[PDB]
Amino acid sequence: MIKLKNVTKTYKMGEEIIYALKNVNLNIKEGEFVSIMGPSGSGKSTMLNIIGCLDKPTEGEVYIDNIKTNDLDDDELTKIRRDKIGFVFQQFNLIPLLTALENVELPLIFKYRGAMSGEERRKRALECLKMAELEERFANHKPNQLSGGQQQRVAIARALANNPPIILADQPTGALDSKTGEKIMQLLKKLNEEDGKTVVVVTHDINVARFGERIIYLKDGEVEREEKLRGF
Amino acid sequence: MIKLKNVTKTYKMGEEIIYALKNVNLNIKEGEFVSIMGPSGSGKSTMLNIIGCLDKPTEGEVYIDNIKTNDLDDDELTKIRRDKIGFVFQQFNLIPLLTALENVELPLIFKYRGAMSGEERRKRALECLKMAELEERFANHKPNQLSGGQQQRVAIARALANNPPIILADQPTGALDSKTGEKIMQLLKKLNEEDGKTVVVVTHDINVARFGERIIYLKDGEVEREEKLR
Ligand SMILES: Nc1ncnc2c1ncn2[C@@H]1O[C@H](COP(=O)(O)OP(=O)(O)OP(=O)(O)O)[C@@H](O)[C@H]1O
Ligand SMILES: Nc1ncnc2c1ncn2[C@@H]1O[C@H](COP(=O)(O)OP(=O)(O)OP(=O)(O)O)[C@@H](O)[C@H]1O
Ligand code: NA
Ligand code: NA
Repeated sequence: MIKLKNVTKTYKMGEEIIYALKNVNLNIKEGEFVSIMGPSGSGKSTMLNIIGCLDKPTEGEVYIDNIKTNDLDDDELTKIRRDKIGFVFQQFNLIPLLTALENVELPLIFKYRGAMSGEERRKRALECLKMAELEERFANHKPNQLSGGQQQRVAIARALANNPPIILADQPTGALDSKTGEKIMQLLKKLNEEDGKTVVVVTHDINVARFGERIIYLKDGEVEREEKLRGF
Repeated sequence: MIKLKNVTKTYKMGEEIIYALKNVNLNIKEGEFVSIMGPSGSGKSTMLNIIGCLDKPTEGEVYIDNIKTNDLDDDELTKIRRDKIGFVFQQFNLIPLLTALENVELPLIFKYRGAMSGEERRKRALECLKMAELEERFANHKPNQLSGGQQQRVAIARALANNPPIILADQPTGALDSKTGEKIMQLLKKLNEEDGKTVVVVTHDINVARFGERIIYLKDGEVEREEKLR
């Protein structure tokens, strides 16, 4: 479902060439729940961004659902992202002037081909907010009228909106108390197991990582090692 | 050192009233290390913002270093924040066009004690980035050229810059791996014990909270309970 083939991501800082990722190889099967851990700065978000078609590798190849994405243009990558990917940003990236509900309705409307009635919109968006454990009374608040954890739940609800087959979550529980985070992880488990969604979670929380069937550890831009939490 | 007296913070949403904090009472002594925990939305940041003079209570009173902040004008409040408090934001709030180093230096330029030379300012700023465990090689990166955890460390270094007596950290380890977070907590322990700094940390991580002398738990805008540790 997701394949990174000899992926390198570099940045040129002055006269020095920096490696965010260096020759990484990764294959994630359809319906797999994979966790990604590693030191601050090890390359986790760069990896998730590349998998999410939000960034292109400097070298190497990327395949999402068998399609080589690394040579597609801006327009084309957008269609793939919208159809196949639900992305939970670490920084949330909510639109300031839209309410929590409107923020969730965005990717629903961008993906959906026809004309969706306001009633199906509100309804579906609400389902997403409920799955993301955010109380209905907060649906009307703008991002700046919400707490960090409430904002994180809006970010999670938005990733679910387009019912994408792939869910990429960058530290989805970072701003949540352990009880709320646990419900979020149970949601991801349910979508993965019952719905066959491919789930990839970047996290600094071992308890969160343990919901995966594999934990990939990065170190200095490279896959240092892997952990199989299931037999093979 | 910090006192919240019957503090309420309300928001008017339409015709509805929302109590971010409702009649909270809090007394933090000088040199105390206190942790604040509670469910998402319980009122932790509102509390820290009020203590940090970044927001005013709707009702109740606030005292910092024995000074009542309630009716101080904006310049008086800016003055208190600058001398008394080092604030680590949850969202970081770094200036996009300034490098990591420049972001840390900014507070030094507007510290109304005396006047630091350009060399002294830079040197103090590097010391702060080092205490915050950020490698020297990242000092020239702008916020957008840094990872989430690297940005968090710049935010922490900036809070340390004016060597304030009070440090307010809003989930200071949220974007850090446990190893780096542990060093940050060891730094706060060091500044608290060796330097007598008053430290208040809001966190969702119990391991982080356990560095405090006590842990204050919020629930629905109210202090639910307190738990002494040592
Ligand atoms: N401008 C506002 N208008 C309305 N409600 C607000 C506003 N700012 C904050 N709130 C509300 O006050 C309470 C929240 O915030 P605080 O920001 O104090 O939460 P926290 O306790 O810090 O939680 P989190 O762990 O989710 O960051 C929330 O329930 C939130 O919805
Ligand atoms: N635009 C950029 N220019 C230069 N270096 C960059 C840029 N974006 C990211 N990096 C670097 O690539 C590596 C980082 O990021 P990533 O953002 O992939 O880290 P992470 O592994 O997700 O870490 P964190 O836990 O801190 O979030 C870091 O060392 C970082 O400084
Ligand atoms: Na990151
Ligand atoms: Na908060």
